[PDB]
Amino acid sequence: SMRKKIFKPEELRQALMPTLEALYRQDPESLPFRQPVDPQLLGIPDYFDIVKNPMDLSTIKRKLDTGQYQEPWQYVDDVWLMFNNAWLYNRKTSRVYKFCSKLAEVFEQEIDPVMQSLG
Ligand SMILES: CCc1c(C(=O)N[C@@H]2c3cc(Cl)ccc3CC[C@H]2O)[nH]c(C)c1C(C)=O
Repeated sequence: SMRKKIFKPEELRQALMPTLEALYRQDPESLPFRQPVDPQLLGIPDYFDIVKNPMDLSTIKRKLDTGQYQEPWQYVDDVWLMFNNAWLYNRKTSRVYKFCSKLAEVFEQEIDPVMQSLG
C-alpha cells in the first residue's frame, strides 16, 4: 500500500466507464444526478452553503473523458462525494435521497470486480 502504480488515462477510462454507464442506466434513479445541481433553477440558494464540493454524473464523466483521474480511487471518491452530498442535503422522503440510495446499491456491485482488477 506504499507503492502507487501508474495508470494511463485511457486504461482507467476503459475499465471504469462501464461502472459509470451502470449508473446512467438506472432510470428514473439517475435522472437527478445526470447534470449539476442548479440552486438558482431549483430555488435552493443554501445548497452551496451545505454542499461545499458539488458532484454529479456529468462531471465524473467529463473527468474520466478528459484524463483528470490519476488513480481509480479518485473516481470512486467522486462517485461517493455525489452520494454523500445528496444524503447530506435532502430529506429521507425525497426522490433524490431514495434514488441516491439505489445508485449506491448498484455502484457497489459494479465497482468491486473492477477495483480488484485494477489493483
Ligand atoms: C432536489 C434537487 C436536486 C436534484 C435534481 O436533479 N432536481 C431536478 C430533478 C429531480 C428528479 Cl427526482 C428527477 C429529475 C430532475 C431533473 C431536473 C432537476 O432540477 N438533483 C440533486 C442531486 C438535488 C439535490 C438538492 O441534491
